[PDB]
Amino acid sequence: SFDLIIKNGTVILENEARVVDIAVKGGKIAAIGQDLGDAKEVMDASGLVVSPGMVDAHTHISEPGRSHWEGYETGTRAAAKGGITTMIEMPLNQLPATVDRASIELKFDAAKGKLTIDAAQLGGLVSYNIDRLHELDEVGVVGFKCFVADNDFRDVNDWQFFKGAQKLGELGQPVLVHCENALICDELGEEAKREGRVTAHDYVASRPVFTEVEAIRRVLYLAKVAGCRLHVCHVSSPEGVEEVTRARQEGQDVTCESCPHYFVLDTDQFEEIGTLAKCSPPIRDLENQKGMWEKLFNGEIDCLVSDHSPCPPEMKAGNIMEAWGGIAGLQNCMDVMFDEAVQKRGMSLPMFGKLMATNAADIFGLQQKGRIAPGKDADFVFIQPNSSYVLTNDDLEYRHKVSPYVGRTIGARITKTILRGDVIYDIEQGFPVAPKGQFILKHQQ
Amino acid sequence: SFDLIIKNGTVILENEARVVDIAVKGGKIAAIGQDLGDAKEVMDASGLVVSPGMVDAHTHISEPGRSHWEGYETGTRAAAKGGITTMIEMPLNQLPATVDRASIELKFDAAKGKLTIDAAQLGGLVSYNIDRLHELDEVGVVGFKCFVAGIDNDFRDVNDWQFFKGAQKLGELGQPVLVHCENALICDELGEEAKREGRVTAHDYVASRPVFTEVEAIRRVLYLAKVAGCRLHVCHVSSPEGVEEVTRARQEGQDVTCESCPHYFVLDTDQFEEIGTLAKCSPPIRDLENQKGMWEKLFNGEIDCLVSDHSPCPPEMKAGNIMEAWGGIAGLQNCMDVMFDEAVQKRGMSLPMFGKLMATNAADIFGLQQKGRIAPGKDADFVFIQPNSSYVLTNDDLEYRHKVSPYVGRTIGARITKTILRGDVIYDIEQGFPVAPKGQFILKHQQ
Amino acid sequence: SFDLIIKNGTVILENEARVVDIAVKGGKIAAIGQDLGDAKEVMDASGLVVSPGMVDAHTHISEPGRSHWEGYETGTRAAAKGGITTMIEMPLNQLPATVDRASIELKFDAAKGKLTIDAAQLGGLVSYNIDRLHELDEVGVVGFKCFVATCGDRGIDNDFRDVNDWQFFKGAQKLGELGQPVLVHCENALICDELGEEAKREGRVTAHDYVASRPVFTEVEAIRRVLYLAKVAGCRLHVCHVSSPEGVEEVTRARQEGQDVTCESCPHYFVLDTDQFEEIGTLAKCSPPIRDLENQKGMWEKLFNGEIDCLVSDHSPCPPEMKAGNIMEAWGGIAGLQNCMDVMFDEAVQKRGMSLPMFGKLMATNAADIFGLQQKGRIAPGKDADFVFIQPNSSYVLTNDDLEYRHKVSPYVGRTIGARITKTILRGDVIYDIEQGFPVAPKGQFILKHQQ
Amino acid sequence: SFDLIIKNGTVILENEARVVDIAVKGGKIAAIGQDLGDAKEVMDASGLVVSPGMVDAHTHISEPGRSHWEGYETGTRAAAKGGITTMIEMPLNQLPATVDRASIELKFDAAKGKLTIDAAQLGGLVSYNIDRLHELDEVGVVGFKCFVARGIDNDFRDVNDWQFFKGAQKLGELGQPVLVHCENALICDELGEEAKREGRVTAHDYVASRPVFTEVEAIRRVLYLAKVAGCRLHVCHVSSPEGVEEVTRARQEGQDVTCESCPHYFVLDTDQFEEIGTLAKCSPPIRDLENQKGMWEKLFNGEIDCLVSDHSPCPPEMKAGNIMEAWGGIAGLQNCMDVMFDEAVQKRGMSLPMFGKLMATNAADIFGLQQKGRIAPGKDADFVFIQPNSSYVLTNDDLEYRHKVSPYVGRTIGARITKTILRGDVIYDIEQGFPVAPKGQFILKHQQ
Ligand SMILES: [Zn+2]
Ligand SMILES: [Zn+2]
Ligand SMILES: [Zn+2]
Ligand SMILES: [Zn+2]
Ligand SMILES: [Zn+2]
Ligand SMILES: [Zn+2]
Ligand SMILES: [Zn+2]
Ligand SMILES: [Zn+2]
Repeated sequence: SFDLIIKNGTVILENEARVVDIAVKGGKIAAIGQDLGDAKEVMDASGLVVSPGMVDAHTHISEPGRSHWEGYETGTRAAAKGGITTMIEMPLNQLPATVDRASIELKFDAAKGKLTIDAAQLGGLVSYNIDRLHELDEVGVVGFKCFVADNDFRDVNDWQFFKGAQKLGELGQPVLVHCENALICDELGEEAKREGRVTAHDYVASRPVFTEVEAIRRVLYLAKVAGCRLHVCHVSSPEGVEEVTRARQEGQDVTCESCPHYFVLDTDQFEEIGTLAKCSPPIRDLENQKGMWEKLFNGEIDCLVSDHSPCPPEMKAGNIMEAWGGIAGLQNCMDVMFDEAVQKRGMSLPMFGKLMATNAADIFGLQQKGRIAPGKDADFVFIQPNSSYVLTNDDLEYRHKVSPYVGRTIGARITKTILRGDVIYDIEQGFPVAPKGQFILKHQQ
Repeated sequence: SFDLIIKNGTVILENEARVVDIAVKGGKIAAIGQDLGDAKEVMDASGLVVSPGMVDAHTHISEPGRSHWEGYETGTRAAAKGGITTMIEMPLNQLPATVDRASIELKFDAAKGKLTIDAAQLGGLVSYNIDRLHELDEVGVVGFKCFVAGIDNDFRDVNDWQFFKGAQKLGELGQPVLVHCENALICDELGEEAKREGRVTAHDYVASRPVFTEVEAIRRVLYLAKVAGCRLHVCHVSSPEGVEEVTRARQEGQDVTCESCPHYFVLDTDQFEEIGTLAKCSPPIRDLENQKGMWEKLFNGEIDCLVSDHSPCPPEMKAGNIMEAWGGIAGLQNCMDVMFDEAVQKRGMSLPMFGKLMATNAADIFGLQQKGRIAPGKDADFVFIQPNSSYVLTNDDLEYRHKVSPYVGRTIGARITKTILRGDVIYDIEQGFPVAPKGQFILKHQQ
Repeated sequence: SFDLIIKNGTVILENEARVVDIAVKGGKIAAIGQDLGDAKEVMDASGLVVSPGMVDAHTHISEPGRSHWEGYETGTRAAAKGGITTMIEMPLNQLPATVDRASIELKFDAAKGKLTIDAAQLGGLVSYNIDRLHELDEVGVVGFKCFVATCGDRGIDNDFRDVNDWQFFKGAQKLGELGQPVLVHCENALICDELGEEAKREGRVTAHDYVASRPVFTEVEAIRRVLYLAKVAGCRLHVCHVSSPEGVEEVTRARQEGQDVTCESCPHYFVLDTDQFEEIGTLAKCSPPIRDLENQKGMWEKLFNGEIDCLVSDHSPCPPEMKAGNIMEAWGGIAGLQNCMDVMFDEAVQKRGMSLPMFGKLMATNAADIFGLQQKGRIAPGKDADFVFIQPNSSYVLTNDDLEYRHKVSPYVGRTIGARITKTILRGDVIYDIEQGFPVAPKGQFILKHQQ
Repeated sequence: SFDLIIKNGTVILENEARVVDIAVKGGKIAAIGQDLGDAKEVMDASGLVVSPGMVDAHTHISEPGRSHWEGYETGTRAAAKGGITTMIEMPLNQLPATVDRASIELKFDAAKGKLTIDAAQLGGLVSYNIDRLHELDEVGVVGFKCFVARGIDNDFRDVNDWQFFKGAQKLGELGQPVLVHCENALICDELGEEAKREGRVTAHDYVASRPVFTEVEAIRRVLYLAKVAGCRLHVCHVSSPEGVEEVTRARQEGQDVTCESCPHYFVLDTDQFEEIGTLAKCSPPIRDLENQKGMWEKLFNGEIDCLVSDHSPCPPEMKAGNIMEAWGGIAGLQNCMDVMFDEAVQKRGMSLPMFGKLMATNAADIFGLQQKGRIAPGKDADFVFIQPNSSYVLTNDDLEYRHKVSPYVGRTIGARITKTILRGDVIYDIEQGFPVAPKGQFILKHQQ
């Protein structure tokens, strides 16, 4: 007897989308097909798309220490409402930063009973743990995040990057990198402030494309020489993507990601919205956006992730140059991209499924996640196409109910989210069950 | 309920191989998973690999005119015994060559009741049909084959202008062009030269078709196809240098795919010398270092499909020395088991990569919506492969019309135990061929 | 003491153009500098540019057999009046074609005393002499010219014939072994021929129709094919008259990868475009076609970027009867030998600001260096005293009567040209003077590779 | 009448080497050819190669302030003895460093009467003068040197990525090239410390602590930042064919970049370095013979624009200690021409006119020295006479440096400098030493 059968949905499979039923047993996808028979429970997905749960490879929760920025409780409720069933949690903003076993075990205690979704873990590669990267590897982190160019996050200089990447290469861990030449970016920003240039266009001119390209080029070469697998975080320009593409076409093991706000917003809209649209690699002009869409449709951008980066509203007050950078968008990755990629620009459903879930799970070794296939976790989002709503602040489950998407007309709706076989979010019910999420550790799956 | 359930096999799915049951209804995959329930018939696939049936994108049958070379009866039985469930049939050797509605309708009639497997069809782009390419597009070929620079109904090569113009037309119709890429002039003149010198060993024959003759032809057709706006498929690539040309072009955005054949991964010029004219084929079997590079390209994902280029001929055309003998490998029956042994068992290729190379990639390139993958709603086309189970291939084993092959005498480390086409066992290692031939032609606009 | 001193000119040296005097003795440059002393004769070059005389690496004279198209007598007079002092003569359209020792010796005999300029020689690599290429290498040709047709076109016995891919590869291999460069007319002839037939069939016979029937990709395909075959055969390659920047880009990429390849173009691809072709008629029809203005702008950037090694005439005259008919029926070829130096000086240097030493390399030094003409192409001590004096900012309207070709037609007639050839000096003697005409008997000689 | 005629030498002209005479008047080349006539003085170059004087684009003299490392007096005598007639002086080691008008004018005062050769000038692009680059441009430096990455005030200091980008952007505006020492200094330092920690301090350990990839990374970074800034770039002393290849790739894409190397990277290898000790230690390190084979191929392929000394002397006390502790730098100013003539022309078959370009003409053209680098009418009469197939063993006593040490001491060198001529006067002669008071002059960009 199956625990559950989802019937009549347009199911996103590896190869195509088609109307098929999904049988579920013990939290796992037990069968896919027709005439699957009887089950304790039956769901009608007629007229909906059944996607694999989003796998968000770039999520800041920052609980231990900076929990008042978001925290697990609100952060993962918003994730589930946004159709995210697995997040890959960054090591930073949390204090202590997640850099060794004690720091990650501290966070593990902090999270007990608060996980509404499943969560794999990224370790930090920082200046003060190059000697102890094996610790988080043993615990089962799925990658290490660093920034280049006392329990808080710190960047690494060129030598600390090369040495840490060398070690990570030996351990089988990928390095993830925020690629901006921050020295040049800081100094251009100071220059703009001195001159009283603090518009959105001024801020973007202060983080020009070449500062992304230089940093991607440096990181690519050092990671190659170190023998380390590489993932380039939130690429903001098609020029940055081309660097990654050129490297892979020469045989380098490198992947990259972007975020919905580089496909759906632009500098002119960033000006109108204000500091809620400020983020570190900046939202560039519309011609840049067009390039990014072409890269995405060309297959050069492996994953779409949130870079959910909230902060208390006092840090968003004031002019754009002094404000804290970060987009609160975790809840609107799936519906906004389905509307903008699938409905408006004609992207195929299985390509959507790859960009929002499968690729990330394959890159980070999440064996049970990312695909509607026999034996994987029964993690789904039901999406209602051609069903619009205007997003408002009290739709948001964030701790701080703000987002540069508030007031946007969004052409599709998350109607339901299912994690390992149980409905964790329902547009008609809210959150019907106690937090059932679990951490995912590499050697424990 | 379900007509059939295949249980306990290691199934090659798109993403991974795993032990799951397959339910079948009406020639179609009805479900995949566990506890699928009741069925009229149940197969036990324990200890076997259940692969999508091979989609062989490059098969010569040659039935009207040159049926005595192979023909539909023997050729498709060999294919089903080799674990191939869909062939994509070349338009040459048959007479009339398959170049317009009349010639293909002729063939259709000749083949009635003889198809043991399913067959998509290739048109020929030749010198005398440039203006009627739309005819075979209407019938529903999935591509057009040509050879780039006799009998009025035979196959003919096209010069550079006929290629460009034909490809320009095909690009408008949404049809790929498939090309045998060698500079035939240089290969012919080097061959005569070797003949005149009395240099007629296998090594001489390969030296008379050097790598640069394949690279030049590939570079020429890549550029002409690009300027013509036509999707291109480069047939049987024999060198990694040829593969590199295709890779470089795709990396620049050109819509091009390529294929190779088991004899370029499993045989080399030294074994070719030992075997003789049965190992002679047109793009030649090259040396062992070439082979090693070939394996590296395959494991790197630069070769889209593995195909047979099954090319038998009456034995008298294999008599004589290597330079004068007819070129062609009779290998239709041993693509799947040889390749499973050499790629999966001996070199560690993953089951999903093997499934993509032998079936899924070819199905996706030629638009065979129902074939090539174990997925819900696709045709229930499978091969059961028994790993780590060896046999010595003999002529008696061969279902070809001419029971010869350069693989005879080889120890092959895996066995094809069963072949299922649209839900029915068409070949079984123990029962032989249990059902009347049930194969159908596959036409592009009718699925 | 010196035979001659040329004083006060702006002399084009390899590195720069400066006012220096030139001393000549025994037909050779004996010294360069100031206060050179006494000489049997003095010329004033004030206000003039003193350039190396042009080295035209692509001239059709066709004398033995098709002399009535041009021939040595008129052809080299026109060359001298155009400021050319060395030509590198093609093996066609002469009959017999220059393909072996017997054919070139017949030609040497016919040319005796008719050379107004010096002439290095190119052999033909043709379908029927691949086994005899050593003969012309021994004689001393400086290179071998061929047309590559995948099939091999129609032709006359003893005439220039195209080579198929095999013949090109085998010949190129032998040329690589002899140390001889292969020169190639790079156009896919079949595709151009068939598209031309298409146009005629459709009633489309304008100049724009002709250019569309020889599209850029037919040039690029042929260059790519020849680049690769010559590479494999191990042969130095020169790509003749490139008509498009896409063709230049193929040559550049090959060189950047280390291939030994050079290329050239012609003044008509820099100074005419298809719109002027349409107004001019068949006199501006040529095989690699004159393309549109956007193409011309790209050619100018290639040239200024150093990607085109040499400028040559491709002087391709024919009897005017062969210029009758519509553009698709007429014989291709530009009669332009007389107006390479002054048109290009005007268009490159005056109008577009090219440096005088770059002008000198493009018109003379690079060709001399590529084909190993040790005595030619540069104003340097010990080289031949070969010069042309050019008067800048001095214009004239070209008339038929100015032309010294056998057939006094050219697409440049009626053109306003902003500089003038005032004097041409060959091995220390005035052979052409704007005021005197041709003052001495023809003194030109053949230049042979091993007898320099 | 001419002041002088040099007769019967094999003269390296731009296009070829051939026997011709050179007439000189007023310190300039008046004529080249035969039968030039009478002169006040005649020299017999029979049997010698008459080359343009070397143009050394990378010289450290360090006079105002660190004169005791070398100084103009001994430095320029050694240059002249080695056949160098123009040096392009680096802004570093001297104190104050050459970074603005006051520091260079201070330098001009120290040099008076000490210049045996001519000296064009490089400025420093340093952390603290980015807003004042126009001053040295006005004075007439021919480029600006920097180190992209800690020092003395008024000393030479590194620039960070931002200072390099902003400075390069200004320099592109002024029409000045930027010259860069290209090593990832952080990674070299840290690997070097590692070596010491582990007790690994041989020459082979030092080279492995400055791996090729630290050169390639730094060149790639600078290539890309100079491009974005719009600045012409010169890459200093490349040590590896991998670094050259980065430069060649960028040029082939249209970037205006040039590079140089030094004799020690063609003529020494790490195994010799080990036997020599710290006198052969240099910042871009002398690599293994297989690397050296690659460098010779790059050189013969035209991928390296000039050869320069990177003369980097120091008091011998700084050469004490093991290889990891000693000060890096090669004292080799005196043995650039004769060693490269031997190794390149006599041993490896390089053409004389290519030698001329690599040792002189390219440097003069890159840095806009209109009067220098080539034997041609109207240029300065700067020559060196080289005697081929004439060998000698270098001794400490041969050296004119302040500190008479060099990693070439005791080496066999198969050609000899016999005469150096500067603007028409013999300033060095193997038969008479230095027969005229110092007559060198500074060369300023806007005053040639
Ligand atoms: Zn970030
Ligand atoms: Zn982030
Ligand atoms: Zn074939
Ligand atoms: Zn075939
Ligand atoms: Zn031509
Ligand atoms: Zn011609
Ligand atoms: Zn340095
Ligand atoms: Zn230095």
